[PDB]
Amino acid sequence: AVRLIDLENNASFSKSLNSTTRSHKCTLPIWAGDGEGNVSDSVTLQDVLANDALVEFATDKNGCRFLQEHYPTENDNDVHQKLFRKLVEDRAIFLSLCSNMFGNFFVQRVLECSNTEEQEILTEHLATDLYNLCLDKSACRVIQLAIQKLDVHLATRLSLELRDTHLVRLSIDQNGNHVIQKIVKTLPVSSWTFLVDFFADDDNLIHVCQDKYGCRVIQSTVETLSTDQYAQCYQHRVILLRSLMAGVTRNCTQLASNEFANYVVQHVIKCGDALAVYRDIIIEQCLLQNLLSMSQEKYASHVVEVAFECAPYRLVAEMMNEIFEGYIPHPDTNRDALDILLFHQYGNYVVQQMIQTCVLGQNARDQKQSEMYGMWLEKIHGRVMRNAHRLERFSSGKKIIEALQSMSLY
RNA sequence: CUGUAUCUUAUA
Repeated sequence: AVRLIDLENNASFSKSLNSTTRSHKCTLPIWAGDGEGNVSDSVTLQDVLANDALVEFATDKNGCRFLQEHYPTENDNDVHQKLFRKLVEDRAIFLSLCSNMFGNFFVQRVLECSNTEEQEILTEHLATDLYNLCLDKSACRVIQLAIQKLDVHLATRLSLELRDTHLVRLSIDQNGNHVIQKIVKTLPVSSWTFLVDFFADDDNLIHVCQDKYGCRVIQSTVETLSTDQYAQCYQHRVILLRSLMAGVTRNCTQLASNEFANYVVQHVIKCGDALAVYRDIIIEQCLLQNLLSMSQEKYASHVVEVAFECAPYRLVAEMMNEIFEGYIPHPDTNRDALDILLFHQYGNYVVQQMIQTCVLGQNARDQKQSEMYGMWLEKIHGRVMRNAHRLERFSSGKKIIEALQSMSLY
Protein backbone atom coordinates (compact mmCIF):
# COMPACT_ATOMS: atom_id res chain seq x y z
CA ALA A 1 0.00 0.00 0.00
CA VAL A 2 2.23 2.78 1.37
CA ARG A 3 5.93 2.73 2.23
CA LEU A 4 7.03 0.68 5.25
CA ILE A 5 10.72 0.76 6.18
CA ASP A 6 11.62 -1.84 8.78
CA LEU A 7 14.75 -1.22 10.84
CA GLU A 8 16.43 -4.17 12.53
CA ASN A 9 15.86 -4.55 16.27
CA ASN A 10 19.14 -4.31 18.17
CA ALA A 11 20.40 -7.19 20.32
CA SER A 12 23.46 -5.81 22.08
CA PHE A 13 23.28 -7.65 25.42
CA SER A 14 21.41 -10.55 23.77
CA LYS A 15 24.53 -11.35 21.72
CA SER A 16 26.44 -11.96 25.01
CA LEU A 17 24.06 -14.72 26.21
CA ASN A 18 25.84 -17.24 23.97
CA SER A 19 29.10 -16.78 25.94
CA THR A 20 27.93 -19.20 28.64
CA THR A 21 28.87 -22.83 27.95
CA ARG A 22 28.71 -26.11 29.87
CA SER A 23 32.39 -26.92 29.28
CA HIS A 24 35.46 -24.73 29.50
CA LYS A 25 36.80 -26.29 26.28
CA CYS A 26 33.52 -26.44 24.33
CA THR A 27 32.05 -23.22 22.87
CA LEU A 28 28.51 -24.29 21.93
CA PRO A 29 26.05 -22.10 23.89
CA ILE A 30 24.10 -23.96 26.53
CA TRP A 31 20.66 -23.50 24.90
CA ALA A 32 21.76 -25.90 22.15
CA GLY A 33 23.06 -28.98 23.88
CA ASP A 34 22.63 -32.50 25.21
CA GLY A 35 24.83 -31.61 28.13
CA GLU A 36 27.33 -33.93 26.42
CA GLY A 37 28.76 -31.36 24.00
CA ASN A 38 26.52 -32.49 21.12
CA VAL A 39 23.87 -30.30 19.51
CA SER A 40 20.28 -30.93 20.61
CA ASP A 41 17.91 -32.60 18.11
CA SER A 42 15.49 -29.70 18.76
CA VAL A 43 17.93 -27.09 17.38
CA THR A 44 17.27 -25.61 13.91
CA LEU A 45 19.52 -23.40 11.74
CA GLN A 46 16.61 -20.95 12.12
CA ASP A 47 17.29 -21.03 15.90
CA VAL A 48 21.01 -20.28 15.27
CA LEU A 49 20.00 -17.25 13.17
CA ALA A 50 17.33 -16.19 15.68
CA ASN A 51 19.79 -16.44 18.55
CA ASP A 52 22.68 -14.84 16.55
CA ALA A 53 24.88 -17.84 17.29
CA LEU A 54 26.62 -18.58 13.97
CA VAL A 55 30.09 -17.72 15.33
CA GLU A 56 29.47 -19.75 18.47
CA PHE A 57 28.46 -22.88 16.56
CA ALA A 58 31.31 -22.40 14.08
CA THR A 59 33.80 -22.37 16.96
CA ASP A 60 32.57 -25.78 18.24
CA LYS A 61 33.26 -29.15 16.65
CA ASN A 62 29.68 -30.42 16.80
CA GLY A 63 28.06 -27.05 16.18
CA CYS A 64 30.19 -26.47 13.10
CA ARG A 65 29.62 -30.03 11.82
CA PHE A 66 25.88 -29.33 12.23
CA LEU A 67 26.25 -26.14 10.14
CA GLN A 68 28.19 -27.98 7.40
CA GLU A 69 25.63 -30.83 7.38
CA HIS A 70 22.46 -28.71 7.15
CA TYR A 71 23.75 -25.68 5.17
CA PRO A 72 21.52 -25.69 2.03
CA THR A 73 23.29 -26.24 -1.31
CA GLU A 74 21.13 -24.04 -3.55
CA ASN A 75 22.01 -20.34 -3.66
CA ASP A 76 18.37 -19.14 -3.79
CA ASN A 77 17.28 -20.71 -0.46
CA ASP A 78 16.38 -18.18 2.23
CA VAL A 79 18.33 -19.92 5.03
CA HIS A 80 21.39 -20.08 2.74
CA GLN A 81 21.16 -16.31 2.25
CA LYS A 82 20.60 -15.50 5.94
CA LEU A 83 23.54 -17.66 7.04
CA PHE A 84 25.82 -16.22 4.34
CA ARG A 85 24.81 -12.68 5.32
CA LYS A 86 25.59 -13.49 9.00
CA LEU A 87 28.97 -14.94 7.97
CA VAL A 88 30.09 -11.90 5.95
CA GLU A 89 28.40 -8.96 7.82
CA ASP A 90 31.57 -8.31 9.84
CA ARG A 91 34.97 -8.69 8.17
CA ALA A 92 36.71 -9.28 11.50
CA ILE A 93 34.42 -12.13 12.55
CA PHE A 94 34.74 -13.61 9.04
CA LEU A 95 38.53 -13.59 9.17
CA SER A 96 38.46 -15.00 12.69
CA LEU A 97 36.28 -17.91 11.51
CA CYS A 98 38.67 -18.45 8.61
CA SER A 99 41.48 -18.61 11.18
CA ASN A 100 39.45 -20.99 13.41
CA MET A 101 40.48 -24.65 13.76
CA PHE A 102 36.81 -25.58 13.34
CA GLY A 103 35.17 -22.67 11.49
CA ASN A 104 37.42 -22.97 8.42
CA PHE A 105 35.55 -26.13 7.40
CA PHE A 106 32.30 -24.15 7.39
CA VAL A 107 33.91 -21.35 5.35
CA GLN A 108 35.00 -24.07 2.92
CA ARG A 109 31.44 -25.43 2.84
CA VAL A 110 30.29 -21.92 1.85
CA LEU A 111 32.98 -21.89 -0.87
CA GLU A 112 31.68 -25.25 -2.12
CA CYS A 113 28.11 -23.90 -2.24
CA SER A 114 28.92 -20.53 -3.83
CA ASN A 115 28.00 -18.59 -6.93
CA THR A 116 29.83 -15.65 -8.51
CA GLU A 117 28.09 -12.96 -6.44
CA GLU A 118 28.99 -14.57 -3.10
CA GLN A 119 32.55 -15.17 -4.36
CA GLU A 120 32.89 -11.38 -4.78
CA ILE A 121 32.25 -10.68 -1.05
CA LEU A 122 34.45 -13.61 -0.02
CA THR A 123 37.31 -12.43 -2.25
CA GLU A 124 37.20 -8.88 -0.88
CA HIS A 125 37.28 -10.21 2.67
CA LEU A 126 40.19 -12.59 2.03
CA ALA A 127 42.22 -9.96 0.15
CA THR A 128 42.52 -7.55 3.10
CA ASP A 129 44.86 -9.85 5.06
CA LEU A 130 45.64 -12.65 2.51
CA TYR A 131 49.33 -13.01 3.42
CA ASN A 132 48.68 -13.65 7.10
CA LEU A 133 45.52 -15.70 6.35
CA CYS A 134 47.57 -18.08 4.17
CA LEU A 135 50.34 -18.18 6.84
CA ASP A 136 47.73 -19.57 9.30
CA LYS A 137 47.34 -23.38 9.49
CA SER A 138 43.54 -23.12 9.35
CA ALA A 139 42.92 -20.35 6.78
CA CYS A 140 45.62 -21.63 4.38
CA ARG A 141 43.05 -24.34 3.55
CA VAL A 142 40.32 -21.77 2.91
CA ILE A 143 42.71 -19.83 0.65
CA GLN A 144 43.48 -23.00 -1.31
CA LEU A 145 39.80 -23.86 -1.74
CA ALA A 146 39.33 -20.27 -2.92
CA ILE A 147 42.13 -20.68 -5.54
CA GLN A 148 40.41 -23.94 -6.51
CA LYS A 149 36.81 -22.81 -6.68
CA LEU A 150 36.69 -19.09 -7.56
CA ASP A 151 36.28 -17.52 -10.95
CA VAL A 152 39.75 -16.98 -12.41
CA HIS A 153 39.72 -13.15 -12.16
CA LEU A 154 38.76 -13.29 -8.46
CA ALA A 155 41.53 -15.83 -7.80
CA THR A 156 43.89 -13.63 -9.83
CA ARG A 157 43.08 -10.62 -7.64
CA LEU A 158 43.86 -12.79 -4.58
CA SER A 159 47.11 -14.12 -6.09
CA LEU A 160 48.22 -10.58 -7.01
CA GLU A 161 47.58 -9.45 -3.41
CA LEU A 162 50.85 -11.28 -2.60
CA ARG A 163 52.76 -9.11 -5.11
CA ASP A 164 55.21 -7.22 -2.87
CA THR A 165 55.26 -9.51 0.19
CA HIS A 166 58.06 -11.52 1.85
CA LEU A 167 57.68 -14.44 -0.53
CA VAL A 168 60.74 -16.36 0.69
CA ARG A 169 59.13 -16.44 4.15
CA LEU A 170 55.80 -17.51 2.68
CA SER A 171 57.36 -20.09 0.34
CA ILE A 172 59.37 -21.79 3.09
CA ASP A 173 56.45 -21.64 5.57
CA GLN A 174 54.87 -24.97 6.52
CA ASN A 175 51.43 -23.69 5.45
CA GLY A 176 51.95 -21.08 2.74
CA ASN A 177 54.06 -23.40 0.59
CA HIS A 178 50.94 -25.43 -0.17
CA VAL A 179 49.12 -22.18 -1.02
CA ILE A 180 51.83 -21.04 -3.46
CA GLN A 181 52.02 -24.54 -4.95
CA LYS A 182 48.24 -24.51 -5.32
CA ILE A 183 48.38 -21.16 -7.14
CA VAL A 184 51.10 -22.21 -9.57
CA LYS A 185 49.50 -25.60 -10.26
CA THR A 186 46.03 -24.06 -10.57
CA LEU A 187 46.00 -20.51 -11.96
CA PRO A 188 47.16 -19.53 -15.48
CA VAL A 189 50.71 -18.20 -15.47
CA SER A 190 49.74 -14.52 -15.91
CA SER A 191 48.14 -14.65 -12.44
CA TRP A 192 51.54 -15.32 -10.80
CA THR A 193 54.32 -13.96 -13.07
CA PHE A 194 55.41 -11.82 -10.11
CA LEU A 195 56.65 -15.04 -8.46
CA VAL A 196 58.89 -15.79 -11.43
CA ASP A 197 60.18 -12.21 -11.24
CA PHE A 198 60.75 -12.77 -7.50
CA PHE A 199 62.89 -15.84 -8.13
CA ALA A 200 64.86 -14.05 -10.84
CA ASP A 201 66.94 -13.05 -7.80
CA ASP A 202 69.61 -15.61 -6.98
CA ASP A 203 69.30 -15.23 -3.19
CA ASN A 204 65.52 -15.70 -3.13
CA LEU A 205 65.84 -18.73 -5.41
CA ILE A 206 68.59 -20.31 -3.26
CA HIS A 207 66.83 -19.79 0.08
CA VAL A 208 63.60 -21.24 -1.30
CA CYS A 209 65.21 -24.18 -3.15
CA GLN A 210 67.27 -25.10 -0.08
CA ASP A 211 64.22 -26.15 1.92
CA LYS A 212 62.05 -29.26 2.22
CA TYR A 213 59.05 -27.11 1.44
CA GLY A 214 60.31 -24.55 -1.05
CA CYS A 215 61.99 -27.12 -3.29
CA ARG A 216 58.60 -28.67 -4.04
CA VAL A 217 57.03 -25.31 -4.92
CA ILE A 218 60.00 -24.54 -7.20
CA GLN A 219 59.43 -27.89 -8.89
CA SER A 220 55.72 -27.12 -9.28
CA THR A 221 56.46 -23.75 -10.90
CA VAL A 222 59.11 -25.23 -13.23
CA GLU A 223 56.84 -28.13 -14.18
CA THR A 224 54.04 -25.63 -14.95
CA LEU A 225 56.26 -23.30 -17.02
CA SER A 226 57.75 -26.19 -19.00
CA THR A 227 54.49 -27.97 -19.93
CA ASP A 228 53.30 -26.26 -23.08
CA GLN A 229 52.93 -27.44 -26.70
CA TYR A 230 52.50 -24.07 -28.49
CA ALA A 231 56.20 -24.07 -29.53
CA GLN A 232 57.36 -21.10 -31.73
CA CYS A 233 53.78 -19.66 -31.54
CA TYR A 234 54.97 -16.87 -29.17
CA GLN A 235 57.15 -17.74 -26.12
CA HIS A 236 56.01 -15.93 -22.93
CA ARG A 237 56.52 -18.97 -20.66
CA VAL A 238 59.90 -19.65 -22.34
CA ILE A 239 61.19 -16.19 -21.32
CA LEU A 240 59.82 -16.72 -17.80
CA LEU A 241 61.37 -20.22 -17.51
CA ARG A 242 64.67 -18.85 -18.85
CA SER A 243 64.83 -16.13 -16.21
CA LEU A 244 64.22 -18.81 -13.58
CA MET A 245 66.56 -21.47 -15.00
CA ALA A 246 69.31 -18.85 -15.19
CA GLY A 247 69.81 -18.99 -11.41
CA VAL A 248 69.34 -22.77 -11.27
CA THR A 249 72.21 -23.07 -13.79
CA ARG A 250 74.24 -20.34 -12.04
CA ASN A 251 74.16 -21.84 -8.51
CA CYS A 252 73.81 -25.45 -9.78
CA THR A 253 76.92 -26.75 -7.98
CA GLN A 254 75.60 -25.60 -4.57
CA LEU A 255 71.95 -26.51 -5.22
CA ALA A 256 72.89 -29.96 -6.61
CA SER A 257 74.83 -30.92 -3.46
CA ASN A 258 72.08 -29.61 -1.13
CA GLU A 259 69.68 -31.74 0.97
CA PHE A 260 66.66 -30.36 -0.85
CA ALA A 261 67.68 -28.38 -3.94
CA ASN A 262 69.06 -31.59 -5.49
CA TYR A 263 65.45 -32.62 -6.09
CA VAL A 264 64.99 -29.45 -8.15
CA VAL A 265 68.16 -30.21 -10.16
CA GLN A 266 66.98 -33.77 -10.84
CA HIS A 267 63.50 -32.48 -11.72
CA VAL A 268 64.95 -30.34 -14.49
CA ILE A 269 67.15 -33.26 -15.62
CA LYS A 270 64.17 -35.64 -15.74
CA CYS A 271 61.76 -33.35 -17.67
CA GLY A 272 63.21 -33.73 -21.19
CA ASP A 273 61.10 -31.30 -23.23
CA ALA A 274 61.52 -27.58 -22.55
CA LEU A 275 64.17 -28.24 -19.87
CA ALA A 276 66.38 -30.44 -22.10
CA VAL A 277 68.61 -27.44 -22.96
CA TYR A 278 68.99 -26.65 -19.24
CA ARG A 279 69.55 -30.35 -18.42
CA ASP A 280 72.46 -30.32 -20.89
CA ILE A 281 73.80 -27.04 -19.38
CA ILE A 282 73.51 -28.34 -15.77
CA ILE A 283 75.53 -31.42 -16.84
CA GLU A 284 78.08 -29.25 -18.66
CA GLN A 285 78.48 -26.75 -15.80
CA CYS A 286 78.41 -28.56 -12.45
CA LEU A 287 78.71 -32.26 -13.32
CA LEU A 288 81.14 -32.81 -16.11
CA GLN A 289 84.41 -32.25 -14.22
CA ASN A 290 83.07 -33.38 -10.83
CA LEU A 291 81.46 -36.81 -11.38
CA LEU A 292 83.57 -38.81 -8.90
CA SER A 293 83.31 -36.15 -6.19
CA MET A 294 79.56 -35.78 -6.63
CA SER A 295 78.98 -39.54 -6.82
CA GLN A 296 80.58 -39.86 -3.37
CA GLU A 297 78.11 -37.36 -1.84
CA LYS A 298 74.88 -38.61 -0.26
CA TYR A 299 72.80 -35.97 -2.07
CA ALA A 300 74.66 -35.30 -5.32
CA SER A 301 74.94 -39.02 -6.20
CA HIS A 302 71.20 -39.07 -6.92
CA VAL A 303 71.75 -36.14 -9.33
CA VAL A 304 74.59 -38.02 -11.07
CA GLU A 305 72.30 -41.06 -11.27
CA VAL A 306 69.50 -39.14 -13.01
CA ALA A 307 72.10 -37.39 -15.20
CA PHE A 308 73.31 -40.78 -16.47
CA GLU A 309 69.66 -41.78 -16.86
CA CYS A 310 68.54 -38.75 -18.87
CA ALA A 311 71.57 -37.25 -20.63
CA PRO A 312 71.90 -37.44 -24.44
CA TYR A 313 74.57 -39.70 -26.01
CA ARG A 314 76.80 -36.68 -26.74
CA LEU A 315 77.04 -36.02 -22.99
CA VAL A 316 76.74 -39.61 -21.80
CA ALA A 317 79.96 -40.16 -23.75
CA GLU A 318 81.79 -37.33 -21.99
CA MET A 319 80.59 -38.65 -18.63
CA MET A 320 81.80 -42.17 -19.50
CA ASN A 321 85.22 -40.92 -20.57
CA GLU A 322 85.49 -38.92 -17.34
CA ILE A 323 84.93 -41.99 -15.09
CA PHE A 324 86.99 -44.37 -17.24
CA GLU A 325 89.98 -42.13 -18.08
CA GLY A 326 89.48 -38.64 -16.61
CA TYR A 327 91.13 -38.86 -13.17
CA ILE A 328 94.77 -39.51 -12.09
CA PRO A 329 95.06 -42.74 -10.00
CA HIS A 330 95.59 -42.34 -6.21
CA PRO A 331 99.37 -42.10 -5.50
CA ASP A 332 99.16 -44.73 -2.71
CA THR A 333 96.32 -47.12 -3.64
CA ASN A 334 96.74 -46.77 -7.47
CA ARG A 335 93.01 -46.90 -8.11
CA ASP A 336 90.88 -44.85 -10.50
CA ALA A 337 87.36 -43.40 -10.26
CA LEU A 338 85.66 -46.66 -11.29
CA ASP A 339 87.51 -48.65 -8.59
CA ILE A 340 86.39 -46.12 -6.01
CA LEU A 341 82.77 -46.03 -7.08
CA LEU A 342 82.49 -49.84 -7.06
CA PHE A 343 83.22 -50.04 -3.33
CA HIS A 344 81.40 -46.82 -2.31
CA GLN A 345 78.12 -46.80 -0.33
CA TYR A 346 76.77 -44.19 -2.78
CA GLY A 347 78.92 -44.61 -5.90
CA ASN A 348 77.70 -48.19 -6.34
CA TYR A 349 74.29 -46.74 -7.32
CA VAL A 350 75.94 -44.50 -9.92
CA VAL A 351 77.73 -47.55 -11.36
CA GLN A 352 74.46 -49.50 -11.39
CA GLN A 353 72.84 -46.65 -13.36
CA MET A 354 75.81 -46.63 -15.79
CA ILE A 355 75.17 -50.34 -16.41
CA GLN A 356 71.45 -49.65 -16.92
CA THR A 357 71.92 -46.97 -19.55
CA CYS A 358 74.65 -48.94 -21.34
CA VAL A 359 72.22 -51.90 -21.73
CA LEU A 360 69.23 -49.80 -22.85
CA GLY A 361 71.48 -47.97 -25.34
CA GLN A 362 72.91 -51.25 -26.66
CA ASN A 363 69.47 -51.54 -28.32
CA ALA A 364 69.91 -48.12 -29.99
CA ARG A 365 69.44 -47.50 -33.74
CA ASP A 366 72.88 -45.94 -34.34
CA GLN A 367 75.31 -48.88 -34.55
CA LYS A 368 78.19 -46.61 -33.46
CA GLN A 369 76.26 -45.73 -30.31
CA SER A 370 75.41 -49.41 -29.76
CA GLU A 371 79.11 -50.30 -30.05
CA MET A 372 80.18 -47.49 -27.71
CA TYR A 373 77.64 -48.50 -25.05
CA GLY A 374 78.80 -52.10 -25.49
CA MET A 375 82.46 -51.31 -24.95
CA TRP A 376 81.75 -49.06 -21.95
CA LEU A 377 79.81 -51.97 -20.52
CA GLU A 378 82.71 -54.30 -21.39
CA LYS A 379 85.11 -52.01 -19.50
CA ILE A 380 82.78 -52.14 -16.46
CA HIS A 381 82.61 -55.96 -16.77
CA GLY A 382 86.37 -56.34 -16.75
CA ARG A 383 86.77 -54.19 -13.66
CA VAL A 384 83.92 -55.97 -11.82
CA MET A 385 85.42 -59.38 -12.67
CA ARG A 386 88.79 -58.31 -11.27
CA ASN A 387 87.04 -57.26 -8.01
CA ALA A 388 84.23 -59.86 -7.89
CA HIS A 389 85.61 -61.77 -4.88
CA ARG A 390 85.21 -58.77 -2.59
CA LEU A 391 82.07 -57.41 -4.30
CA GLU A 392 80.22 -60.75 -4.12
CA ARG A 393 80.01 -60.31 -0.32
CA PHE A 394 78.12 -56.99 -0.71
CA SER A 395 74.42 -56.57 -1.54
CA SER A 396 75.34 -53.86 -4.06
CA GLY A 397 77.94 -56.11 -5.63
CA LYS A 398 75.28 -58.81 -6.06
CA LYS A 399 73.06 -56.27 -7.87
CA ILE A 400 76.05 -55.39 -10.08
CA ILE A 401 76.76 -59.09 -10.84
CA GLU A 402 73.17 -59.84 -11.80
CA ALA A 403 72.94 -56.66 -13.89
CA LEU A 404 75.81 -57.87 -16.10
CA GLN A 405 74.58 -61.42 -16.65
CA SER A 406 71.24 -60.01 -17.90
CA MET A 407 72.82 -58.30 -20.93
CA SER A 408 73.75 -59.36 -24.45
CA LEU A 409 76.85 -57.74 -25.94
CA TYR A 410 76.15 -59.19 -29.45
C1' C B 1 75.65 -53.20 2.04
C1' U B 2 73.31 -50.96 0.57
C1' G B 3 71.65 -44.36 -0.17
C1' U B 4 67.58 -38.07 0.28
C1' A B 5 61.90 -36.80 2.73
C1' U B 6 58.86 -37.14 10.75
C1' C B 7 54.48 -33.28 4.77
C1' U B 8 58.22 -38.09 -1.53
C1' U B 9 52.11 -33.55 0.78
C1' A B 10 50.04 -30.76 6.05
C1' U B 11 43.51 -28.81 9.72
C1' A B 12 38.05 -31.89 13.41
